Amino acid sequence: VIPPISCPENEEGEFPKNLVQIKSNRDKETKVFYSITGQGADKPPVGVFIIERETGWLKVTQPLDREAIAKYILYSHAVSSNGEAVEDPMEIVITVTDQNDNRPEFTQEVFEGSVAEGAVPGTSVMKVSATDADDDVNTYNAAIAYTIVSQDPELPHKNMFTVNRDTGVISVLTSGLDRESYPTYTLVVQAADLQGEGLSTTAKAVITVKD
Ligand SMILES: [Ca+2]
Ligand SMILES: [Ca+2]
Ligand SMILES: [Ca+2]
Repeated sequence: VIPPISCPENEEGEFPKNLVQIKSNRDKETKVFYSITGQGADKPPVGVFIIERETGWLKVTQPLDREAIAKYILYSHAVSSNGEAVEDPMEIVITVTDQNDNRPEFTQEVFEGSVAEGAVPGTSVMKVSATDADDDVNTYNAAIAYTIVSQDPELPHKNMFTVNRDTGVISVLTSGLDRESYPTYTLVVQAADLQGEGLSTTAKAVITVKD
């Protein structure tokens, strides 16, 4: 039974690239011919994986996209030159491993929040949310750090609010909210993957100051 096969997505270089060479010990008696079935082989996405029919080299023909298909299940077939299957179809599983090629994206372009002017600092005001298509499970490619890029107006302070790096909850950072003077704030919030270090997106948090 065939070992787990793994192919990083977004691969460059010359294609196709060998993945694994499948064999039949059922093939010294007979010349075996290999083929594969499954999505990625004969079924959409067709042609992503091929197998050299005389050698049993399974190859990937193009760069993969983990966010499109992370796991391929293919079946190899070993057929005699005489036209008889010499073995049961062998399942072949190809895991596509993640690259950090999706930038975080906010679920909204503009989040709306409201805070009472007298809200004590540390008061949660609102939440911004971002998603990342990359591999939350096995990488930090989907690990999103939220930040506030800017606040307008910068009054009374540059930093009326703060955002929880992890949760995107925005809180009153300081006192001084004054609905009469500054009815509203526009925060530009950033979501960066790799835990803030990676790829970035921005969104607006419009925060209305209430009585
Ligand atoms: Ca991708
Ligand atoms: Ca990816
Ligand atoms: Ca990412």
